Amino acid sequence: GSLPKWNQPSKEGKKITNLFVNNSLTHSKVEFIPQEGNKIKWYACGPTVYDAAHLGHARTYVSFDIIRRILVNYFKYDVFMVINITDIDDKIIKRSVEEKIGFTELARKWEYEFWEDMKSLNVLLPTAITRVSEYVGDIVKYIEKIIENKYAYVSEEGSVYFDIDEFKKSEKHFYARMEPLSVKKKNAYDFALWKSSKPNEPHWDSPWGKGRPGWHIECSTMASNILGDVLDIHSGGIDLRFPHHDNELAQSEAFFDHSQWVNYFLHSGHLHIEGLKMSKSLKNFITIKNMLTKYTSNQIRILFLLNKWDNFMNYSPNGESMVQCIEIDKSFTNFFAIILMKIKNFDLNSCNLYWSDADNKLNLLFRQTKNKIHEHFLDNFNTPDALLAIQKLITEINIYMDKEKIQIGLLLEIKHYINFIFDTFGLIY
Amino acid sequence: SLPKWNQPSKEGKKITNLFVNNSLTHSKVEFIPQEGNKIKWYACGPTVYDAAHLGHARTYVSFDIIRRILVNYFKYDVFMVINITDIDDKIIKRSVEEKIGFTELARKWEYEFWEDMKSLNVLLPTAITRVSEYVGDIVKYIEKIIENKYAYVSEEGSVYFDIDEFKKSEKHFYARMEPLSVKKKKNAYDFALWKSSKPNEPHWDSPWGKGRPGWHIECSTMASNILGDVLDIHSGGIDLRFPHHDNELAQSEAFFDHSQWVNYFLHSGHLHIEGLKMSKSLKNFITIKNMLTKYTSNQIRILFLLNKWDNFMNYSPNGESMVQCIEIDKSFTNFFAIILMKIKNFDLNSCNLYWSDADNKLNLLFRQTKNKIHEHFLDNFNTPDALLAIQKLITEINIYMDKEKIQIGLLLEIKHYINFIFDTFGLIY
Ligand SMILES: Nc1ncnc2c1ncn2[C@@H]1O[C@H](COP(=O)(O)O)[C@@H](O)[C@H]1O
Ligand SMILES: Nc1ncnc2c1ncn2[C@@H]1O[C@H](COP(=O)(O)O)[C@@H](O)[C@H]1O
Ligand SMILES: Nc1ncnc2c1ncn2[C@@H]1O[C@H](COP(=O)(O)O)[C@@H](O)[C@H]1O
Ligand SMILES: Nc1ncnc2c1ncn2[C@@H]1O[C@H](COP(=O)(O)O)[C@@H](O)[C@H]1O
Ligand code: NA
Ligand code: NA
Ligand code: NA
Ligand code: NA
Ligand SMILES: [Zn+2]
Ligand SMILES: [Zn+2]
Repeated sequence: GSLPKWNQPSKEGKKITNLFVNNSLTHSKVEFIPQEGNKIKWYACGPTVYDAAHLGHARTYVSFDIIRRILVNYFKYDVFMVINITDIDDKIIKRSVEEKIGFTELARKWEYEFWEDMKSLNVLLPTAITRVSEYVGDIVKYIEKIIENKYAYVSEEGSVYFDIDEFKKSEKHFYARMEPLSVKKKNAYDFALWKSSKPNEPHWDSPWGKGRPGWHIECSTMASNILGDVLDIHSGGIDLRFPHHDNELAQSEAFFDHSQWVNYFLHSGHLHIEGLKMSKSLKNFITIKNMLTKYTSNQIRILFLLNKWDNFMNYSPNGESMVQCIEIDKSFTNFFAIILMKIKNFDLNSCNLYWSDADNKLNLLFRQTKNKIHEHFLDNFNTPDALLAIQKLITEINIYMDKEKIQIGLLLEIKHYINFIFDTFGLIY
Repeated sequence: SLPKWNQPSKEGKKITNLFVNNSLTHSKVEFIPQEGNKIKWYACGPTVYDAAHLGHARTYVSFDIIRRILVNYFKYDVFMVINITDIDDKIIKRSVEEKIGFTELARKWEYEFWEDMKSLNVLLPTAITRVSEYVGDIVKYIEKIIENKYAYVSEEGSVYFDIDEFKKSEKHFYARMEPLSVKKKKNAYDFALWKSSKPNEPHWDSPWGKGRPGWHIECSTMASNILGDVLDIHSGGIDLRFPHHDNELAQSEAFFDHSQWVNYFLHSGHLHIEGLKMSKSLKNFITIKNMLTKYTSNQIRILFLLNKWDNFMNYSPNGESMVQCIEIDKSFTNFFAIILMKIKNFDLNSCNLYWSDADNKLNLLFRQTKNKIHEHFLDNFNTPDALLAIQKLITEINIYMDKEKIQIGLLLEIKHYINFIFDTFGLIY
């Protein structure tokens, strides 16, 4: 009553790592527990494809790429991931009349460039990609069910609106679970599931007349169709928490008439530039492509590894923030050059392989580093401290390789572990 | 009257529910680390006087696979030691026949052993311990056993392990793994810790006179020095279970005066050829180098993956056993070829990405395969059935790639998972 409740999944029969994640449904770090076995069903909101993507977009998709690699490569969860493409939107329609190429052709062009930018940043494609334009029929059926459950109504003009008041009345439903204080139509807060088509706009048939999906209904529809009635993880940037994500929860609860569609809602922090969110509207943005003419994938990923994913970060342009990233990337490149040369030039015939006190001290540091990094990853994917641990280990390996007689097997094993963590970070050396 | 075994406590340990065939219990028992997720592992190494053969490959490749499963798949932290017996009666005899120094012979065949391991994609251990570099430590180890009253000195300057005295202690049992395999000596079963050397043999100083280590003492000494008083895993071929490994247990228990030096003792089965152990003494052997002039590393590793590590296996020469290995290797090569090209040439601009029933069916089989393979690895490293599970999945992916419009992201994830399992098997495509 008056405050939304959250049900932690039961631990019996689940993979239990003791990972804690910052859950927006609880506004707290809570233990992450799969709904089933070691499986993670994960939906992440995708871009609206009418122009080039920028560094703020990169921060969200790279940060969740890192989290996905930690979940899969490091913890060995089984991740089934869906990302949508909003290729029907007011912005796409308006941009297409300006550009005088079909709306489909414009949306497809900027979707293609989005995925090329993701590939350039070594971001893994999701399991499924759901374009609104390929799901309109399913969206209509989804809305039909919400109406049948009495949680939406049809206006005279042919639009369909979600009935917030009817939804709240139900004891099993709470509206705006994540931002309770942020809250033709019955009430102003009602939001469109189906918009009657304006003249000259692209449109689709429905029982209520020609129209387009509303802003939020595609994500509930697509995630529900592929992933079902319980998502382990839903993600997006913090600006989407309300109204978009809270409205997705209400739509999906209305469709299934249950109380918890998402177990863990994860929200990345914004990249700021000169104190403000990097934003197309503010014209303060740097495109991913322009960033990539000056900096590499590794350097950009290090920029993001240095900042906790769920906190905001400041980007100082003109290379100021990238100085440290370039230095770190260079130290990793040089570390690999040196250790590979030491391994290559090692001669078993002329060496002595006695396990010395220096060998033992490096090994002790090595195993300790593994446990420190494990605790950092369990602590809500703390990559800044994990990256620091790798840097400290590399500093000691460099000292060891310069003076001590080297244990070839130990150096190889350390290199393989650092390779393993770098694969988890998405770095390529 | 029968040896007891203490299962490690589960509190605070990484618990995977892995079961392993433990020679100390003659049964499959749950594997539990002594500390956290750490595995201290000693494996007996070669005697370096001649070339390694396919039977040696079977043992070192099988335990390489187990190590990759433990590390890459389950994420245990393995600290592994392998010794090199570069002082031995066989080395001395061979070196006089060929008229070269004992060290020059041993370094040559140690070098060829590691080259053969690398050719088979076998990972080097953390530490490599040569007897010739540990003689001083062996002397100190023997001094302690004498001080604990479990060894005696003969008039000629040899030191023998005192089986009768060791057994008398209520905390010690002699021959824990093969209880039934049991003039100057007190009892015939007593075995040398230090052998008085003939003036023409290589020898080292000691409190008891010039001599050489006995046959078993080097392994207790080296493992105890580097890994300590409790090993999680000790491994070797089944012929070493007695007397060599049972004697290591007695020596190490006598040194530490405790009851369990090794928690899990793993013994690989022998590779036979025409019904008999592949053996230098029988002159029925195939060198690893000769095998690699006929078959690839992948094909040889598939041969071993097809046979449970702890069971004996028959090798039929003249290509008979390798027919199936070549076919499997060919099917993996052709699968990777197609999936890599389909991923590389996929065009996001022109495709349709609707998640169809065929996509869903392949995804269901994919996740199911992950669970089957997990159960096989937990079942005492059952690679034959995991390999079969991969083959079955590949057959369905090949059908999907031929007919259905392809989900690029699903194919990428399948490719990455199969790569992950092939990394765990040590296959390279
Ligand atoms: N790497 C993995 N692959 C597939 N299933 C897993 C994995 N790790 C844990 N599980 C599942 O997690 C549940 C409990 O994990 P555990 O108690 O660690 O065996 C079982 O249903 C297992 O099948
Ligand atoms: N400046 C930014 N920093 C971090 N994430 C952002 C930024 N701008 C947009 N995003 C996220 O990028 C994703 C796509 O943004 P949009 O295309 O605006 O829907 C959403 O999850 C947004 O929250
Ligand atoms: N991947 C890993 N890396 C380092 N330590 C681990 C790992 N998995 C489990 N552990 C350790 O195992 C003990 C208990 O495991 P758990 O209960 O799974 O956290 C703790 O001391 C953990 O640090
Ligand atoms: N035919 C064989 N099959 C499997 N393992 C063997 C075979 N011959 C020797 N080994 C193992 O290879 C390792 C080194 O053997 P050796 O070089 O004979 O001391 C030991 O663990 C032996 O048990
Ligand atoms: Na309510
Ligand atoms: Na908002
Ligand atoms: Na006894
Ligand atoms: Na034996
Ligand atoms: Zn969305
Ligand atoms: Zn040994």
